[PDB]
Amino acid sequence: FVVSEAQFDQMFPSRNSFYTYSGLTAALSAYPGFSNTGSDTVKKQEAAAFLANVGHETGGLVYVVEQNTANYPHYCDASQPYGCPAGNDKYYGRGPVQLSWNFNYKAAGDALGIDLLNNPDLVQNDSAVAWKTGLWYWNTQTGPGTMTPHDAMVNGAGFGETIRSINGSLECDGGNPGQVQSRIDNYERFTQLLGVEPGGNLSC
Ligand SMILES: [Zn+2]
Ligand SMILES: [Zn+2]
Repeated sequence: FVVSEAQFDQMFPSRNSFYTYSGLTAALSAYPGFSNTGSDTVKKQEAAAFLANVGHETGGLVYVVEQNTANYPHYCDASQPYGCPAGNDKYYGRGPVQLSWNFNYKAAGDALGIDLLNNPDLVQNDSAVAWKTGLWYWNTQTGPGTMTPHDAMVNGAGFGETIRSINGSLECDGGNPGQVQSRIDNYERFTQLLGVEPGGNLSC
C-alpha cells in the first residue's frame, strides 16, 4: 500500500481507535485497482484523495456513526421491495464514507459479499467492513456527481470531482466556499505528506 502505517498514523492523529490501519489494508483486496492504477504519483494522489475525503466526512476519523440522531429514521426508502428489515432508523451514516440508506447497504453488501441490508451494524462494528464500504463507494459510485472518485483521480479530472461525489451537493458550485477550501487544504497536506504534487482541477 502506497500509504504506510506511519503515514496513516500522521494523517489521522485524533482517530477513534476503531479505525485501524490493518482494517484498511485488509479492505484493499476488494478493489485491487485502488491506489494501484497509473503512475506512483497517481496512486499516491488517489490514496490521499480518498483519505482526505474520509477525514472530512468523519471528523478526522473521530466519529464512526452519524452524530445527528434526529436524522436516523430518514434513511429508509420504503419503496424498496426489500424494505428496511433491520429497522426504519437503522440505515444512518456509518464508517469512513458515512454509508447511508437501505438501498446503499443493499448495493454495497451485494458487491462485497456481506449481508449489510440485514446486518447494517457491521459497518460500525468491524474495521475491515467499514473500510470496504468506503472503497465500494469510492470505486463504484458517482453519487451526486458524474464519475466515480476512482475515475476522477486516475483519469485526471482532479480532486474537485471527488468533492462533488462525496457529499458535496451543498458545497460545490459556490454553495460553501469554506468547506470546499478546507477539503482542498486537507488533500494538499496529504499529498505533501506522501511527497507528491496535488494535480489540477482541485475545486468544484
Ligand atoms: Zn453543479
Ligand atoms: Zn462537508
